[PDB]
Amino acid sequence: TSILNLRYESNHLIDLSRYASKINIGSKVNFDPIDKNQIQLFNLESSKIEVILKNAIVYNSMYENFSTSFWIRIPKYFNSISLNNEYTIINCMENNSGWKVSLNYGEIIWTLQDTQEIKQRVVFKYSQMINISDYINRWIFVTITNNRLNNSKIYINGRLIDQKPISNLGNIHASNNIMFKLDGCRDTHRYIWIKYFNLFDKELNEKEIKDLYDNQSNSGILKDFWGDYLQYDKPYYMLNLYDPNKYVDVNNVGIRGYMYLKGPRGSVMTTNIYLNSSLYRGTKFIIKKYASGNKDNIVRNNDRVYINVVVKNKEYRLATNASQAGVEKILSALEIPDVGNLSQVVVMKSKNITNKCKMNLQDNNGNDIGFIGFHQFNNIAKLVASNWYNRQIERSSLGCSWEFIPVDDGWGERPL
Repeated sequence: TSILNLRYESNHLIDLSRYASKINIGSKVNFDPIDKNQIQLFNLESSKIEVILKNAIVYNSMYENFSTSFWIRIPKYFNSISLNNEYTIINCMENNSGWKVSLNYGEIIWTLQDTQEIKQRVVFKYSQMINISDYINRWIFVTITNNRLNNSKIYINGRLIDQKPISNLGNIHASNNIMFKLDGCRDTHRYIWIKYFNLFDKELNEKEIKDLYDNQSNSGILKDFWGDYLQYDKPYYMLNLYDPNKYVDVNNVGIRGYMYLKGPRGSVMTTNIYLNSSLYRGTKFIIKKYASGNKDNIVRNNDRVYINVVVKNKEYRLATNASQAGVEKILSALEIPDVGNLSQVVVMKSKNITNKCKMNLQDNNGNDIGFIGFHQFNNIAKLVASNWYNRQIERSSLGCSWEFIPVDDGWGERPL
């Protein structure tokens, strides 16, 4: 229903809409090999994508409503040179009329301007002085709607963020093309990841925006902390949403030892720019395939897997003896050769509807032992598998919600 539906098809970035508007790709544009719909634009003249709109959809009106949506992953701002430096990323301004998307330290901006030098801006602001952010360097769904009779609105992940009146604006005559390119950015190392760009010839309503968000989420695939597809054979630092201030560690290797959540997570910072919780802490987890019939390494919603834990640059197996006394089965890191008949098969979950990563442990008969979470024993938060979690969800809907964090250049932290 969109008038512009930019998607990487066969082996080309094209417009799937009935208009099939022309796309020109610069020589320095990078496409994520795992999913070429994810596009990286650098702060280079050559890193750009230009869309030549069909004449029928070029915006030139005082009354027609329109909306745009796309996902974006913005690297954390590292230098003061980024303070007070708004730079355009998506431009559809002809002379001095039209619309554009721009960024600045801690914000995403939408700007509209008519042919009479009258303009309005709607802004989404996010902090870099926060323990754990839902926005910094993570895939965010942006939706901007425009009703010529009243206001322009910006939504983030389906929720209304800001709205401003635009009824005072007259005729808006946008450009014949849309330029995706970093313009006016003084940070030479700056870049952005963007995907699923769409243009709509109407003001989308809350329901439509919500459905759009859910559909483009690819809910059948698990995602890492940054929002990318969760993968097999990839080391990840663990984060438990119930207590974000702790990280995973191992008391000792073996069935007589155990995995647990440990103390203060570090802190990372750059004076007056950012102050966040350290994300590269604790023993890393590596997800291993249970069945090898599927060649790709993407972890999907009901995949059975094994969880390997890295301790002193050596891999061990997450497992437990379900024969233990109580409901809460304390988890241990086992020598892979000696796992024996211990319960170790994990069913990954990304939705039941969507939810953060969940791991449901099962015994070798395929019977549920419980979602992996943690429980306090002698003042220590030990990792456990517990059917209590499953039951609690079985009745309405946590200590069993996890985030898998891989090292990413958009975060900047130095591991080890």
